[PDB]
Amino acid sequence: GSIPCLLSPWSEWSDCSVTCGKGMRTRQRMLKSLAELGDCNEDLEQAEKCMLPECP
Repeated sequence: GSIPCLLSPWSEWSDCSVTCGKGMRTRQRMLKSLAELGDCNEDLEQAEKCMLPECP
């Protein structure tokens, strides 16, 4: 079974980069390819859009 590179699942997203108004969030993971399957150009970090409500 020629599967893609052994990578851990994406962990839960942390709090957003802003408290109110326009903003974004980010999350990361790590490789778990102990069997040295190779080395892939696959992603370990990802970003997402997340605007918070008006500033309190």
